[PDB]
This record gives sequence, C-alpha cells and structure tokens, in this order.
Amino acid sequence: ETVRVRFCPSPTGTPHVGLVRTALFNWAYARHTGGTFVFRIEDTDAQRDSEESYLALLDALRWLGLDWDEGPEVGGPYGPYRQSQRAEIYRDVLARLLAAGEAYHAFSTPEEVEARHVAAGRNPKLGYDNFDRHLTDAQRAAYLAEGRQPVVRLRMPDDDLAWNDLVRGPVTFAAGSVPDFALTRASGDPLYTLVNPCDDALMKITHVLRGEDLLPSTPRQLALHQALIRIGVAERIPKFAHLPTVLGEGTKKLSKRDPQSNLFAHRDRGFIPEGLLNYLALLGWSIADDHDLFGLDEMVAAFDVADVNSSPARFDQKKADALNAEHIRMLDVGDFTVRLRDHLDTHGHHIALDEAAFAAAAELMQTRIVVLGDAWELLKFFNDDQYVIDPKAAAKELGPDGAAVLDAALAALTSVTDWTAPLIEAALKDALIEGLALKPRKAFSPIRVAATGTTVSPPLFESLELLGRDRSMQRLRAARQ
Repeated sequence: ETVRVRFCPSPTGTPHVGLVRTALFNWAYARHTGGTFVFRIEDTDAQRDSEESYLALLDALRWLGLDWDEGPEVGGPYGPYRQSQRAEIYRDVLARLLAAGEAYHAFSTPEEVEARHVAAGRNPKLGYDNFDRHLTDAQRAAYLAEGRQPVVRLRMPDDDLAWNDLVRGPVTFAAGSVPDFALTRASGDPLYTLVNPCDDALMKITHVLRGEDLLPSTPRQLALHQALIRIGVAERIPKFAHLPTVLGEGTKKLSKRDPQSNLFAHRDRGFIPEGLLNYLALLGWSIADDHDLFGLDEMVAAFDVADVNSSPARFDQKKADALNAEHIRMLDVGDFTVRLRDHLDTHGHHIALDEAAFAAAAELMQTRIVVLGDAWELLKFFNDDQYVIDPKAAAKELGPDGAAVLDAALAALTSVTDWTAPLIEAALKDALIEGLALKPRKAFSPIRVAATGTTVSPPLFESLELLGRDRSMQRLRAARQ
C-alpha cells in the first residue's frame, strides 16, 4: 500500500484483446488492493490514426466497465497524463541525470563501435561498447564543432542485473551483459527508454504489470529507476509483473490481422461486457480450481497478480462464446431485453414487434443465443420485409404431403378463439397428430416453414402467437402452393 498501477498504451489501431487483458489485470489489481489505476497516454510518437485510436481505447475501457482514477479527462495529482504534454519534464530529468554523471553524451557511429569490436577481436554483433564514457571535454567539444549530434546514454552499474518478477519469479542478467543504453535520439528527443521509467517514477507507480514481450527492457529501467532515486526524482523501485503472451491458433502470438484479437469484433457480434471481462480474466489466471464463471466484483475480491501463471494462454473462442452465453443467461430479463433491442436496432436490424411482443420474443432468445447478434436470424421472420421461404425448406416440407398438413392446420386454426400458444398448440396437435396420425416433428415442420420461412425457429407455438392470427393464417394459406 498504496498500490499504484498504470495502463499506458500507444494510440495505434483498435484495442486488441491482449492489450485489454493488461488493462483488466491492472484494474483488478488496483481495485483488489485498494489501489490507484493510472491511465497514461504514450503519444510521443504520434501517427495518423492516433486520435482514431485514442478514441477507440477509451471506448473499449468505458464499454467494459473499467474506469481510471487518474488520466485523461479526470486529471490527477501527477499530470499531465499525455506523454506529449510532458516534453519539459523529460528535458529537465535528462539535464539532471547528465549533471549527476548518471548519464553521458555519446558520439559514436555504429561503424566506429564495429571497428573497435573488430580491433578487439570481439564480434561486432555486440551492442554499444561504453567507449564514450571516457571522452575528454576536448573530444566532446571537438565533436560538436564537427556537427555530430550526440545521444544521451545511461551509465549502467557493473553488477548482476536482477529482479523478482511477480509472475516469473527471479530473472537475472549477467553483470556487464547489458550495454549503456540510449535515452534520446540524435534529434535530442527522449525515447521510451527514458519516458516510460521517468513517468513511472514520477507518477509513483509501485507495480508494473505488462506483456512479457517487454521483459528484456526491464534491467534498463531498473537501472534507470536506480539513477532516478540517486538524483532525487524518486525513492522506490517498482515491482515488475510480466503477463503471459496470448496465443493465436498456431503456437505463435495471436495476430492483429486475426479477427479474434480485435475487441470490437467480439462486441460487434454481441459479446456483452460481462462475458468478455470473464473471458479475458482467464487469459493467464483462474479464480478457483472448481469454476471459471464469475462476475467482475468476484474478480476484484479474488485477483492478485502473483497467482498469474507464466504459462502461455491460448485464446479459445468456444470457451469465450460459452462464457458469454452463461452471462447472457444470467441477466434479468428486463436488462437483457433492452440490450437485445439496442444491439439489433443500432445494427439496422430492428424487429417489428411492439414493446410487449418484443419482450416475449427476447425472453425466448435469452437461452438460445451465444451472442446478441444471433437474434437477427432467429427473429427476422417477424418482419414482413425480411420474410423469405428458404429454397430447401419449401422443397422438403411444402410438397405433396405438405398439402393435407397445411390444409388440416388451416382448418384447425380458424376456430381458435383466443389466439394464444396453448390453444394454437391444442388445435394443431388435435388436427395433425391425432387427426392425421403423424409424428409431431413431421406435423409441425411444414407449419414452421409456412410461418417462419425456415426449418429452424423459436418455439413454434409462441412464434405463431406473436405473429398474430392474421399473418399466421395469411402465411399458411400462401404456403400451400
């Protein structure tokens, strides 16, 4: 205590599920511990789609129910929260590192390092060789008079580089194996190698939780974090927590070009935020050994990032859909109906039932869909303008024996006093099973097609009710021929 974690993407492209898990895992850990969840935009390197992506990231976080405590809109005591608005801070902090002799200006060309390696017998493949450490003030001034644009490098300590990862356990880099690293470009502008730990340090981050594709960076940042305390910019080093990389369909990383990495594809299909949050949570974590179905409140009580496994998680759409279905099934019918109706509408797929008739239809669909979008195909027969008898269904059901069936059905239905599913059922059973003596599945099949256009449909008798006497009869009579 008090825990401060951070979600700090670059604004490029739609938020991917791997990145959103990181978001989720920090939000849960903050919320678990009584801590603070900091939202920092890493937009020093602005690309064209950057506002498109910024807007996309906040929408992801706001759809899924993940507020931030400090960041965009809300502010905080440690701002600004856009890296692009902190250029002054980096330059100052670079000034102090330099003055302290924690960092130094380097002038070496890669050809010059290469030749030194060559001269040494060493392989050039090795990185920077720390040469520029010992430059004379004469050598420095000379370079500047030549027009050489130095970059700023951090002086690494000379001992073993290690930390105890919260997920991976102890990780060690050999002493002297990681070269003094660039903090700026030739232009003078700070790199991620400076801005990331500088901001973590200054925003007082206590725990870093991030994809393990960043792991290598960590001994540089610990080295930087250590200088920052010496210079008085910080007083603590954060703990690191490297989260398992999410796998695709081959044992490679889940691709950005692969549709299932895209958060909004899931949303577009009709994932509800509850289903996707439960899923994403299981990407490197279990809540218990006896179950994997939980809401967000149960997640927050239970989540500690030390139980995250270093074993790679594979994305399982079947598992995802399965969780979404149970979450759909878990909503109270009022909430679900308003979610179903809005999904459909805002997709141009408005079902032409009134508020009460739709409510009935939605109650039938709650247990028959894996996603919200599944409804369109099940329900669109309620729309006169979407009605189409499917070629296969009319060929199989609406032939020779279809005639007596539709004839008998039409006969039975015309005397149904109150048009209600029980009485429709009671009439249709008496005329078709009892009367014509066929198996229910063969008695009701062509009736299904006449009313719905297809061979798979919501409960048939409820469907006939919602459709009204008039349209049922109308559809059945036209179906004969």
